[PDB]
Amino acid sequence: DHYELIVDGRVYYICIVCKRSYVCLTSLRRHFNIHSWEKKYPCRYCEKVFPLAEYRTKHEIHHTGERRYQCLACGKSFINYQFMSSHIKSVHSQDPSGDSKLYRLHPCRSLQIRQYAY
DNA sequence: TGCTTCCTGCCAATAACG
DNA sequence: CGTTATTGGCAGGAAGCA
Ligand SMILES: [Cl-]
Ligand SMILES: [Zn+2]
Ligand SMILES: [Zn+2]
Ligand SMILES: [Zn+2]
Repeated sequence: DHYELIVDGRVYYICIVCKRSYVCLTSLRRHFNIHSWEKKYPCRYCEKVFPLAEYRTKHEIHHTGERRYQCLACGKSFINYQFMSSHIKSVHSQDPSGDSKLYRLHPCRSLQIRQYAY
C-alpha cells in the first residue's frame, strides 16, 4: 500500500505507485483511490465518475448553479473560491487569504453536503 | 494568460464499534 | 451509546488547459 520515510524525525508516507509523499496517512489513502478505484464517486446528474468525494461535490454544485461565495465589499456572488478571489483582487485590489474577512461562504443548499456548524 | 480543475494539510462532522 | 476510526469540506496555491 505504501512505505514510510523518516527525515529529521518528520515522517513522510509514500504512495507505492506514483511515489508521491504525504504528511498525513489520511491524505495517502484518499489519494490512492486514483490508482485503484476501489470506491467510485458518480455524479448524481451525469456521466462523470470521480476518484475523490470532494471532486464530485464541486462538480455537482456546478450543475445546480448555486453561488456560495460572496464578496463583502459589493455583494456579488460566485460559484467557487477561485472566481471570488479573482474578482476581489482585481476589482477591490485586496487579498482574501490575507489579514481579513473579505468574503462569506454560504451554507450549501442546492444539494446536501456535510454541514459545518459555524 | 485567463480561466478551469486538481491537490493536500487540517480537522469537524459523521460513522462504525464494543 | 460513549468512544474510536473515517470521511470529505475547505483554503488557497499548483497545475492543466487552449
Ligand atoms: Cl444560489
Ligand atoms: Zn499515487
Ligand atoms: Zn455531472
Ligand atoms: Zn466585490
